[PDB]
This record gives sequence, structure tokens and C-alpha cells, in this order.
Amino acid sequence: TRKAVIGYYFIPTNQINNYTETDTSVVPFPVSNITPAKAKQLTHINFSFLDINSNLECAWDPATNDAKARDVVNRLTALKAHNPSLRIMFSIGGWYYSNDLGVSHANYVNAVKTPASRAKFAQSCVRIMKDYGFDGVDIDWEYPQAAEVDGFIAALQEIRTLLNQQTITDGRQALPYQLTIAGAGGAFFLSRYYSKLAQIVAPLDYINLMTYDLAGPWEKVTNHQAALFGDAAGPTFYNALREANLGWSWEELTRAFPSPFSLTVDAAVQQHLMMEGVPSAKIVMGVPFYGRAFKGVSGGNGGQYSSHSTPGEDPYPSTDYWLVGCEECVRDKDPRIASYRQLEQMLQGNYGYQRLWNDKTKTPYLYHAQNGLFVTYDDAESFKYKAKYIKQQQLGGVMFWHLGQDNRNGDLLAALDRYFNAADYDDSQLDMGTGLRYTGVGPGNLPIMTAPAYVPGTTYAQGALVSYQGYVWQTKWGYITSAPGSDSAWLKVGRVA
Amino acid sequence: TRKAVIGYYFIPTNQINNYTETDTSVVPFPVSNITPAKAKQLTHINFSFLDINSNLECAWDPATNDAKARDVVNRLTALKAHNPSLRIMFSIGGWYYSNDLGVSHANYVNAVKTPASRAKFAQSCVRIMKDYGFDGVDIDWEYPQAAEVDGFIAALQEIRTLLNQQTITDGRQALPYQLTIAGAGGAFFLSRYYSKLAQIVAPLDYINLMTYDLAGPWEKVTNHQAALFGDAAGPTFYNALREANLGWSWEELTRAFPSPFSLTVDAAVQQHLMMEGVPSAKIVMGVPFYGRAFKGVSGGNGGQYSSHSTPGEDPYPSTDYWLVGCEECVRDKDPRIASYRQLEQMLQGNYGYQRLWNDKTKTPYLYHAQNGLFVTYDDAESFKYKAKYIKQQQLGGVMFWHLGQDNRNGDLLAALDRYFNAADYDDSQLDMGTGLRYTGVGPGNLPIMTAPAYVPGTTYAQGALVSYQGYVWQTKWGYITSAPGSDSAWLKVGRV
Ligand SMILES: CC(=O)N[C@H]1[C@H](O[C@H]2[C@@H](O)[C@@H](NC(C)=O)[C@H](O[C@H]3[C@H](O)[C@H]4N=C(N(C)C)O[C@H]4[C@@H]3CO)O[C@@H]2CO)O[C@H](CO)[C@@H](O)[C@H]1O
Ligand SMILES: CC(=O)N[C@H]1[C@H](O[C@H]2[C@@H](O)[C@@H](NC(C)=O)[C@H](O[C@H]3[C@H](O)[C@H]4N=C(N(C)C)O[C@H]4[C@@H]3CO)O[C@@H]2CO)O[C@H](CO)[C@@H](O)[C@H]1O
Repeated sequence: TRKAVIGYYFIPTNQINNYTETDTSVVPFPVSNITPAKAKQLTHINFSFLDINSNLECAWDPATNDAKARDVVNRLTALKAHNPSLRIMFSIGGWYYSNDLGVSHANYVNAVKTPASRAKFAQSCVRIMKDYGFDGVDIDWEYPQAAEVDGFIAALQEIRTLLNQQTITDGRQALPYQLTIAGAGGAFFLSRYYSKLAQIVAPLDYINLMTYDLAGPWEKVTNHQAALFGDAAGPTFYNALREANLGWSWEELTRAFPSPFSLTVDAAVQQHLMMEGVPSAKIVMGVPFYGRAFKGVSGGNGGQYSSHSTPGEDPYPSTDYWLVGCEECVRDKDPRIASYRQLEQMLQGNYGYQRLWNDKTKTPYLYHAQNGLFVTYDDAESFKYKAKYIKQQQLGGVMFWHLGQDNRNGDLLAALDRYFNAADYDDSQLDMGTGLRYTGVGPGNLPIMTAPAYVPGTTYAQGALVSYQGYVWQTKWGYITSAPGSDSAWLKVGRVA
Repeated sequence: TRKAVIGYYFIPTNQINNYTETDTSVVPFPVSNITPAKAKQLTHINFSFLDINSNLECAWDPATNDAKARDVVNRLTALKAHNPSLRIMFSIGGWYYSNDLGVSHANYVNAVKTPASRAKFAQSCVRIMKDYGFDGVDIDWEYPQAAEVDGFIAALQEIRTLLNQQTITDGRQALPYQLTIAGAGGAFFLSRYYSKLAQIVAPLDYINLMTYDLAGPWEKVTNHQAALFGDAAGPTFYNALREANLGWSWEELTRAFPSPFSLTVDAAVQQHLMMEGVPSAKIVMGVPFYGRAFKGVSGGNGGQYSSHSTPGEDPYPSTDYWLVGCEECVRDKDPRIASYRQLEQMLQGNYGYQRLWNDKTKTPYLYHAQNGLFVTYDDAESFKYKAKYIKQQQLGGVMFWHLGQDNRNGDLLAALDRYFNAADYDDSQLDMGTGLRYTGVGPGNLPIMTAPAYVPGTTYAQGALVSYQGYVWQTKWGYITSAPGSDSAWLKVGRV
């Protein structure tokens, strides 16, 4: 089956209001950049972002000029003409609107509270979808927590049943309306709703993992923001998943979530597959079309894993724009982040950056020896290893943030589409490296094991293995005369074939 | 409030059926051994053991001479004329009857299975009590598994209900009928029901921790069977509590249950105090009035922490009675155990035993260099530390197994009584030592702390402390944006 290539397209309210396709200083990446050929390279385009208002309904930023809004959305849906399988989704949320301290957080929390609120909210979603010509709904709430999860789940199920009904009504069987969500790509944020992944992913066509921003100025050590696999030399973190209300024993939590561990894309992907009820075909690996910059980095190792003098606040607190050659940073007032387009132009501008590569993480990075600068980003090369990882692990596909950050030619998007569909591209021999793989094993992804059936009245020595009621259990100590199961003496280690 | 001195009194069916107070060769320790003075040193005497028959009711061993039984119990209850606080309880269970593989194990599992079965069993308990003149019921099921816990609890609740009624009906406000159980004194067995300790203890006056047998020939290395505190040189064990059906986070589990750890009396007490709703006042520390012997030990550390060649199976697998000087071992046909009374005689018989003392575990032990023997046991000296510990931890009192193993002078009983009630005894200067203390912290033994009230809307760095809902919490990582109890990044680390 074809792999999904979901490209979020972010366009600020301000830009929508002053929309033009002839003034790169106003709209840096207009829709006019996506040609029929480029449209053919995508399966989904996720317009970002819509939000939830105080009325507990899906809506545009009130400051948005509606007519200009519909116009931007029209240029996008027009692309469907050049791709019968292309879907134009709209995403609700985004870090700014939905984070705990986001301006609209209460709206997300409140909308999902009751059957009534969920019905009204879900209905507003379908209205908006049909009103502007979208093909599905994507929720990017970062992120539901504690008591919020069940509501969130009920909301997703509700939206689902409505979409499915709309599909029938609109006779859209050939291109069903879809529901997706952008999920956390790191254990910390993932720990919030992890225990209920299955229920959450159940009504979805895809869960888009935000496997990036796994490094940044808000961390004390420089590192790759999207390492595919781990580098022992890089930092590690406490595995927040073992703080999730799972009901697993100490042993289970320990074997499921090793810690410390390398925060990588592989880890996020594996942590999702660990859970029972989470199909890999629904998992979509996210990749960044932007890089994150650090300053005050010590030399000796390309700027990797170094202490740094980079502010972690938001917004950027100074007026000092130290990312050499990043004019985009000056315009946007943040030297800590830059689009691939800008980064590429920087490597083009002979500014002193060296383009380095980590063979463990399988990602590139820039080192400015002179100014002590470090940039972590992804490119067509790192995407090769990730595209193959997607095939190998049989994931639903690839997602990226975001379309407007690709170079004018759209090399990043073309690469992705190429690695999955091009007849003349061949990665059968691409070596995935020796980077550290996430090997947590939880009661959900238990391996098939073989052991004599348990025998009542028998006393077992420590480390003894037996099969009982569909599983292979092992004793954590000796003289155990209890049966495998509820009692704490036995550890479920495998599944009975 | 007076510390409880609970002495179990075990008399085998054979000894009851041949009861005599004038022949130590038949009944080694008849009731007449408990003189008025000794009766005053006790608060409870738990008659052991009664069982649960196939009719799923409490009942005396089938082969028991009822008439002889009642005479023995009457002698015991007669003892009350010398101590108006004394209670003669009877204990149902014991290892032989109720262990997973014991003769009556099925009866314990079934007796508590249904409301009807529990109702019937509960009533049989009170009936036996009122019928033989006992003062309370002690359940010694070693031990109910995780699925039988809720029924065990319901059964205790049912028994508590009937006893409180009987107390009124019999006008026993002054000396209310009681309900206790012999609880595990080690994590492994404790882990079976640990998670529901609170519910188990609720209906009880006391939970008698069998904080002994923490070592034996069934373990690869010789060790102190009842060390008060841990000795780094000694063996450590897997902390089974971290595998209990607690539903706690890794962080919570790891701080409550360090592993490996030292299998000690302190460890057991702390493990109980760690749970919420488990009052120290109801915790009673068990002490043994018997020692455990090993053979084929090597020297270098007085026979401690040495490999040995002692068989572990019950019954003793041979007729080789190697405990030198232990005639009791010949009679009972097991050289791996000796009453304190027997040990004392072995020590005074100059058979080549040396009484050494571990100042970390605060316990005595015998080492026979010639034959390579090792004996772990307790005495009046180790009882000083445990008695102080009982006081310092504000525990309910002490319990021991069993009266019949003390010496004719009732020295161990006397020691316990003295350490708690003698006006001329003073242990304020007694040094508890540097032996390893159990350091686990749980929901029920959280430290008192002070921290700034959590402030909605604030972002907290890793390691921050805030007060919320009467507790102090700490963040497990950084950029914590939500409140304690709603965001799993918060760990409850203190109270008040
Ligand atoms: C404040 C506001 O609403 N708009 C800002 C705008 O904010 C953007 C940027 O900060 C984005 N960062 C980057 C590197 O693009 C940020 O992107 C987040 C997004 O919210 C999350 N959602 C996803 N999905 C895959 C759905 O991924 C993440 C990405 C980061 O990877 O989004 C916010 C808006 O929430 O920033 C611009 C200039 O930076 C500013 O002019 C203004 O328009
Ligand atoms: C096997 C039997 O029924 N009768 C045996 C008798 O068995 C005793 C002994 O093995 C006791 N052991 C010791 C060291 O005294 C054993 O005591 C156990 C008891 O079951 C548990 N209950 C408690 N409580 C505090 C309630 O503590 C433990 C103690 C060990 O600390 O009990 C069994 C019976 O269950 O052994 C004698 C002598 O070998 C034999 O003649 C015969 O009467």
C-alpha cells in the first residue's frame, strides 16, 4: 500500500490576511509553489491552524479575514485536480493555541468534557470541513492529560462517527473524510496519555508522531533534535513512560522503558508499537523541514553534545541575531530556528559552516567552528534512512513540519516521495548503522516463548520458566508454590504460540 | 499504654492427648510452668493450633481428645485469676496446616470464598471461642494468595462484626474480645497481600509480624534468622514488594522498595509503616524463642554468611542428628531447630559452642569450630534492642513463638516484660548501632516538610518542591506546567 506523505502547511493569520503570491517578504511560501507535479508527491496537506473558541467550537482565529482564508484554502483544494488521492486536511491546535499555557487551552479542555460539548464541538468540525472544502480533520492538541484523556477519546470517536456519516451522505466512498491527530514524539509529553494510546488511535486513520524537537536550546546539552537511532556519546533522559498509570510491576516498567535512554525517532516509534492495539500502519513518522540553532558551543566534536549559551525562553529575549547568514531569523526575530530553505542558502553562502554527519543518529548538522555555532536539522540524506525505517517497520508513512519551510524547488518533499515511489531509487543496500535501537519490551509486545506448562503443587526455583494461560512466566525468586498470574512471584515474559 | 506481650503456646495433639504436668518426657512444657508471676508478664497467650476442617469451619485437630483439650485450655484461662488483663486467645492455622502445600490448605481457600462460607466460618470461630472459654481469635494462614485476599479480608471483617457483638452481649467492655493474625515478616510472603494491608489490618487489634525465619537451611548462605538491622557483609535479597499489585509508578516503587535489600526485622516493620492506614500501634514484632542450626559451615566469620551442607526439606530427610548436645533434636527428630531452653543447655554443657554476637544485626549466634556448626537465635540481649526499637517505633508490642521453648526460669519472657515495664530498667543509653536501616519511603511514612503552595499557571523546573492538597511534591523532570495530582511529573515526597 502507498505510504502516506502528510505535509502540514502553516500560514500565520497575518499572512492569510495579506496573502500574495508575488511578495516573498509577505508570504515566504505561497501555495503557488506547489505545482501539479509537487501535488502528486503528497497524499495529504494539513492546513494549520484552526482553533477552538470560547464557544467550544472549531473556528478560525477571529482576526482572520474570512474571504482571504477561503482563498488560501481554495488554492490548496485546487491541487486535488492534479492528484485524485490528495486530501486537504485542516489541523486544529498547534503549540501556541493548545499548550497548557496556550491562549486557547481551556477551550480544548472544556470542549471535550461532556457528551453535549463533544457533540457540539465535533459537529462544528464537520461544518468547518464542509464549509471550506477540507477532506478531513486533524487534531494537534499538545497535549491532553489526566482527566482530559477520556474526553479527548470520546471526542475523537464522536468526530469519527460524524465523518463516516458525512462520507456516506456525500457519497465520498472513493475518498472518505479522515480523522488524524499529531502525537507527541517524546516520552515526557507522551507519558500524559500513553496508557490510553489504543483508545486514542482507534478512531484515527493515522497518528502523526512529532518525532523532532527532541533537542533544543531549552536543554543544557546540544544534540540532534531528530536522531533516528541513538549515539552513546549523546545525552540520555529519564524515561517518563514509567510514570504512566499502566498498572505494571517494577520489572515490567523496567523492561518496557529502559532509562536513561536516547530520545530518538526510533524510540518514539517503538514506544508506540509496544502498546497492544496500536497498528504500525497508523503510525506516521514526523520529520522536520527546519533546524534548531545553538551558540556558545565548545569545539572538539562538531559542536555536538556541548554546553551552550543559548537562551531557552519564548519569545527570543535579545535582539542579537547570531546565526550567521540567517536573514530569515532577523525577519522572524529568532536566531534559534531556521527553515531548511534558509539553512541550505547558508551552506550555499560560504559563511563558514561545515556540513557534518553523524553515522549513528543518521542525521546532518552544521558546525561553525569560528563563531561556535551548532545547528541540528534534517535533509534529503537523513530522510533516506528514515524513509527506509518507515518501510522496514511498516509504518503508515511520513509526515513533516512544514511545507512552507522546503526550498523553492521542494527538494525535501520530492526526496520523500522519491524514496517511497521512485522506480529508479533503490535503498535495498542502504546500511542503517550501529546506532542504539530502542528495545523496551512491555506486556503488550511480548515475544513468543516456549516453556513446559505450569504444574500445580510444584515448587519452582528462581528463574524457572513455565507456560500458563497463554503466557510464559518466569519466577523472580525461589520456593514459589503459587500459580502464575495475579501473584507477584511470576513475571510474564512471553506469549504461548 | 502497656506494650502487648503476646506469647503463642504450641502443644501438639500428641501432648494434649497425653497431657500431664508431671513428666517432661511426655509434655516438656505443661501449663503449670506458667506461674502466677509469669502470667503477669504476659498480655496474651495464643493457644496453637486449631485448624479449618472440610466442613470449612474452625475446629480442633480431628484426632484430639476434646476432654483433654478443654482441661488444658481451662488451666490456661485459670491463669487469668492472676492477671485481669490476660487474654487466652487461640490461633487457627500454622505452617503445617495452612501453607500452600499443607494438609488443610484447601479449607482455608474455600472457607473464605463465599459470603455464606465466610459467614459460616466466622460463626464457627466465635462458637469455638465462647465454647472453650477463649478470649479472642487469631488467624495464622501462611498465607492467602493475591486472589484470596478480598475473601480473607471480608472474612476478618465478618469475624470482627460478630466479636464486637459478643463483647456487648457478654459485657466485656473492660476486656473486649480480640481479633489478630500472624502476618508475614518477610517481603516474599508479605508480597502476596501487601497491597491490601490497610483493609487487612483495619479489623484487627494487632497484626503479629512473624519477623523471624528470615534465614534457614533452605537458604544458600547461613545468616541471622531475625537480625534487627542489616549487616553489609551479610547476604541481601530481592525486594518482592516492588512486584506487588500496587499500581505505583516506577519512581514510587523504587523509593519504597530498594533492591536488593537486607531481610531484617526493621525492614519488615518499616515495610508495614510505609503503607497508609496501617497504624504502628497495631504492629507487633515477633521474636523467636528457638534457634536454627546449620552444619558444614566454614570459618572466618564465626559461621556467618557461609555456605553449608544442611538439608532444607521438611521433614528432616535423615536420621543423622548432628546438632551436638541437642537431645531435643533427637526426640523431635530434626537437628535444624532447638528451643532456646535446649540451646542454653548446650551452651552450659560445654560441648564446644561459642556464643558470638553481631553488633550490626544486634543478635547472638553459636559457632562450633570443631564440627562446623552455626546456630542463629535470639536471647535477652537481642531482646533489649528490639524492645527499644518497639518503643521508639511506637509499635503495639512484642509477640513470640513460642512459650514452651523458654527455659524453666522464663528468662526470655521475663526479659521482654522487664524491658517494657521494670521501673529499675533503663535503656536510654542503649546504642542501636550502625547496622543497616531499611530506607524505603511510602505513602504511609512520608516525612513532614514545608514547600511553597503550588501556583496555577507557574512553570516548574526539575526538582522543584510545592505544597498541594496537604502534601509536598517534587517534579521528576522540567517545564512542568500542570498541577500535582493531575500531571504525572509530580512525586508526592512529603506531608503537612
Ligand atoms: C504565535 C503564533 O501563533 N504564531 C507564530 C508562529 O508560531 C509557530 C512557530 O513557533 C512554529 N515553529 C516552527 C519551528 O515552525 C510552531 O510549530 C510547531 C507546531 O505548533 C506543532 N504542531 C506540529 N504539527 C506537526 C502539527 O508540529 C509542531 C511545530 C514545531 O515542530 O507553531 C507555532 C504556532 O503554534 O511563529 C512565527 C514565526 O516563528 C510567528 O510569526 C507567528 O506566526
Ligand atoms: C508438623 C506438625 O503439625 N506438628 C509438629 C510440629 O510442627 C510445628 C513446628 O514445625 C514449628 N516450628 C518451630 C520452629 O517451632 C512450627 O512453628 C511455626 C508455626 O507454624 C508458624 N506460626 C507462627 N505464629 C507466630 C503463629 O509462627 C510460625 C512458627 C515458626 O516460627 O509449627 C509447626 C506446626 O505448624 O513440630 C514438632 C517438633 O518438630 C513436632 O513434634 C510436631 O508437633
